[PDB]
Amino acid sequence: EYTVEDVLAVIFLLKEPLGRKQISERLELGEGSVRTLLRKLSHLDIIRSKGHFLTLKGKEIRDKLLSMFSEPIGVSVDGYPGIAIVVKNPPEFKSIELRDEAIKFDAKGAMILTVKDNEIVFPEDFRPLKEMYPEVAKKIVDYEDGDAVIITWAETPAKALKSAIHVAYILKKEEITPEILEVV
Repeated sequence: EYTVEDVLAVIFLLKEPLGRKQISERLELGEGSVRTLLRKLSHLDIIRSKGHFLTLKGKEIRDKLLSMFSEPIGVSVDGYPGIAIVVKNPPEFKSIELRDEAIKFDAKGAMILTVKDNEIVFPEDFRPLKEMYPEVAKKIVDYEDGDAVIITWAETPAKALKSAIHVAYILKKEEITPEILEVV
């Protein structure tokens, strides 16, 4: 009823204390699913209530996530809501494969870029992103040479968020803490 991507999303979202209905809207998850997810997080001492906030364990987990990812940021691509996530020291990847996985997770589209000479570039020809999407590129921060930059877009912000996290998870699967995997 919930996925590792939902667990990761909640931890990203809880940078600020949030109520259960706000979480439901931003994840686009059922009430039963959100309730169960938040209860598991509570049992595991990852969150506490009275909105929900991260415990010391939950904060250590989030800090660890932010060591391998940037804060997800809202963008707009061709008029659709999108999300950009920087993946720090990524393995090598095939952008087209990751795009296809993002669309399977309900993205309308995706770009997976790299960073060269401190600019976000397309991986084949190394042309800058900002030539095609200047407003998107300008919003993306917290990257360095060699990092990957996931950009998804979708019909809703929740679908953009979920699909971007799915791509992030593929790239960093082996590095995701067992404490997070324990939630599923």
